[PDB]
Amino acid sequence: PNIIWLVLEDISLDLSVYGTPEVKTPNLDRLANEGIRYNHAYATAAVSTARSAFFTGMHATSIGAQNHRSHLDDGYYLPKNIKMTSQFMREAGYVNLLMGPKQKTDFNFSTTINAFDAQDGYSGGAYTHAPTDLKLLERPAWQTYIKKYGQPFFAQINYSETHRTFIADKKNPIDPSKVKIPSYYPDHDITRRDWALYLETIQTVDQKVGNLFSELEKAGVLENTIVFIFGDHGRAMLRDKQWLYDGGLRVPLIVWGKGIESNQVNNELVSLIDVMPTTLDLVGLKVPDYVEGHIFLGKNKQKRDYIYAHKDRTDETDDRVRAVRNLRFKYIKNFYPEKPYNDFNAYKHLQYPVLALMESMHAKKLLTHEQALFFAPNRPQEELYDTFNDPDEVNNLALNKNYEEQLLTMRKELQRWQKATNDQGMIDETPEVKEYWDDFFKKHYLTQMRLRGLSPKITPDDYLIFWDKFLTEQGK
Amino acid sequence: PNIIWLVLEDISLDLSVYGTPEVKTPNLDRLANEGIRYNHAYATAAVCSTARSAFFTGMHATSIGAQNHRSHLDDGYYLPKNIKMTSQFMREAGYVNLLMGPKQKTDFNFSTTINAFDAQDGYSGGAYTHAPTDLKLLERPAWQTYIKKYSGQPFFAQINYSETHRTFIADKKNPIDPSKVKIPSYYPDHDITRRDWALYLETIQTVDQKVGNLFSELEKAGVLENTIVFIFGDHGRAMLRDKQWLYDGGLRVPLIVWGKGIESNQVNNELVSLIDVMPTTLDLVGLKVPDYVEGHIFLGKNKQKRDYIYAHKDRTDETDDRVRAVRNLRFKYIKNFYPEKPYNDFNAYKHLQYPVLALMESMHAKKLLTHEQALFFAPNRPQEELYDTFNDPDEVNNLALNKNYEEQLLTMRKELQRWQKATNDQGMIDETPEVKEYWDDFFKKHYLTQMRLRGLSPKITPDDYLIFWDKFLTEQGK
Ligand SMILES: OC[C@H]1O[C@@H](O)[C@H](O)[C@@H](O)[C@H]1O
Ligand SMILES: [Ca+2]
Ligand SMILES: [Ca+2]
Repeated sequence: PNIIWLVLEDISLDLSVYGTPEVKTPNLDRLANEGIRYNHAYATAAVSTARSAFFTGMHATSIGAQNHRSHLDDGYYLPKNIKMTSQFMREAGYVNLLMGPKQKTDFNFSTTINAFDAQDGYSGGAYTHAPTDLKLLERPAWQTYIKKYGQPFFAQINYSETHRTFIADKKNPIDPSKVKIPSYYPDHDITRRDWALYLETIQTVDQKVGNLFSELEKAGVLENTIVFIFGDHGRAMLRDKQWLYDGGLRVPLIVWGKGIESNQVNNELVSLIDVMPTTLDLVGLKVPDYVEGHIFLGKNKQKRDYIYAHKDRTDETDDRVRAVRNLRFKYIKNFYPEKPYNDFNAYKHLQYPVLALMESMHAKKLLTHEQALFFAPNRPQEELYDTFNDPDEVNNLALNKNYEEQLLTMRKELQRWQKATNDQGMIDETPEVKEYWDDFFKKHYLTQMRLRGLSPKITPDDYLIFWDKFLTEQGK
Repeated sequence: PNIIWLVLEDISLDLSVYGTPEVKTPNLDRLANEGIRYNHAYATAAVCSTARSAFFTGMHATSIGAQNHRSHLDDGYYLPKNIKMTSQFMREAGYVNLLMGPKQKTDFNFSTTINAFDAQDGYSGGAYTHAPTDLKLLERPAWQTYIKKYSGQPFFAQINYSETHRTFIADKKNPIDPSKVKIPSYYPDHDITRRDWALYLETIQTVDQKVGNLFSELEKAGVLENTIVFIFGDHGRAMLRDKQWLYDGGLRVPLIVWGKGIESNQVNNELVSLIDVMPTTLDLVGLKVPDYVEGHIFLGKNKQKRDYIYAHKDRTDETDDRVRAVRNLRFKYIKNFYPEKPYNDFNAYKHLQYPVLALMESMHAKKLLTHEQALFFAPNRPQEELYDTFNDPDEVNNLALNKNYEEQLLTMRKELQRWQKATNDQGMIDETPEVKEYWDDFFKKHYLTQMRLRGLSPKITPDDYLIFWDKFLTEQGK
């Protein structure tokens, strides 16, 4: 059986098959309907940390890759006991292909063995989405596989969508007045225009996914292939990506193809570190005891009580956050409660129009209570949400005595997990490394800003003048 | 006769002898009364390098290509061979030239192939730290060299103090009450403004004590009887609408002449530009002033009166601009060549060292500025500004659109164009992208760096910055 991991960038449960208004995702909805659709799939982090984790079946904090980005060129290697997905598939006789327009691995470590056997051939900043005519199968990775090999393939296929910059879809343009907006962003034309383009970027990648499956079926390789389709983490919106709310962690996960019964919906807890062990099992390999991920499909399935996630340094922004989630409750511990949520991060300021919208509205005291939570000068050390009653996780139960028992249960589960995994995010990075990235990113802001002809100290209201023009040029 | 140029940094007419309440400047007041005090001396620019390149040569910086603060530090651009430094004239006359005072900087926007000074004590960007008033300038290597190797010759000494550049320093012998300082109308009548202002005045008192110490040293050295001293600031005070700008706050400076042959109790109300100090010094020592020199001789038998003073503002650090001013005894004309740029164009120096800039950004957002204070915060500028400094000394009522002053407006506008043609104003020629992008990055870096060092976001809101500024000021002592 061939294996495909089709990885989408920065996307929440915003497909039409997941109940999202307005967006057209016919190809992905059809794959979901023809296989198993997972409603409770969670990444283990919300930015390199998500992909270092799911390529190894280990939380990035367990292998020292918690810091986005880190260990790029300092002689830090994967510990000998930790094998990459493709080392396992190689043993089983697979040839490993790196495909898709991206061509990146985003590991927070180096390797001494190749992650893939063939690829098309640093990925920071804003992405530009190429046209939907990309013939992925006529690129060097797939060309190499067909001409030099028998053997089955394991193929990771990375799409650039739905990363910023968002791209308009004029075949089926979206009405900003009709999209569904989480309660923690302002119901404002700036928000809805940015959000319409996010969903049009999902429509764009849906077309490309349709085009890929038409290429594969004309290859004759679909009959003996299982495809995992999943986001690496939630959508590129202000309180989603980087953070440990469901907007940042919950991702689409569809399992499709060889032997997979159709029209199934799964509501069990799945963490993205579960994809490697499940792939191993599907290919008839034993999962070594060290792997933290669970097998989630088939006779060897192993159910989860909880999923876990971390937030440590992101770009220049230093933080220390951990999450624990069962089916109902989200528990979040901020280890640095004195740091604001809105701690300076060039990426967010540079690419997110809604951040300027909310700093403008916050200064005028125009935010709702839910929207202003993110703009407090400090954080409570613990957050607890009843996601059944509060899916937008805006009502923190952690000081509510009515939930203290659940609070203590998950607090203690966090400690056990950290002890059991020897959480490396609990050790400080060196000053050298922190100051390097501070210098890397604080410069990134002032220059990309000056390039836009803007002052680094630009007021939110002036930035908003620029963003309204940015969005119009985008086409919304 | 010996000549001293005693140069104070960043100071307006904020001495007690000029009428400033609360500040105590007895030493500088005594010298004023014992000499000639000038009420209408103007720098040709409002930052250090362009004002100092100007007065050390007697030429407007725009006339010699030195108009961009900072420029030409290391590019093989030298002074035109026809333009001599003050010390080249002194040397011909037989002076030895000495660079004294805690500074030890020349701040030229050009390199030289001949040393500006014969002896010195041994880049002056950022914030300064004012040393204690126990400085013994004559025990430092420039004066020690002079007396050891150059006895028999008169000296020309330029004595640069660090005051009253930021960072301001408290004076605990005579601390100033912030509720009693006089604040111009274009700054908010606020506790932040007044505390920053008291510290500024207390810095004047600190350098005043140092001037009395220098003159007590000089008297003991037995050299004062054969010396003429020019005491002048290089440009006006380090406040938001003063330094860098062509209003009277950034251009008008104390000027005192004192010493041999200078009769006391004299007050002078004639227009004087700092490019006048060189030729007047040359004439005081018996040198003819070459015809090329733009400065006027303002003292003695060869006094040549001024109809106008001029001033320029081109690039200042990273902030590109192009402004010219013309002033007679009454009217100020100012032409903004880039009227689409705001006054508050980003300048890392201002945002980093000026608490009132954050104050006013916060009050502007809340619509708390008065009309006068809010003028600086417009999104663009009128191309011409005209002020009747007799009726409007704070220069806040722009008459350029008033029909009743069109005759004056066009007179001064034509005079500017005349001057630029006459002097071949080098600031009308754009700098290369390489230069502008070197400095934009040098200073854009500085800002984020110092903010992060301070523990602040480079995007910090004005109100959050005010919390920091309140602690900064308290830690300063006010
Ligand atoms: O950081 C650069 C700054 O350095 C100061 O010392 C100077 O007086 C300012 O005008 C500005 O150039
Ligand atoms: Ca991603
Ligand atoms: Ca100065």
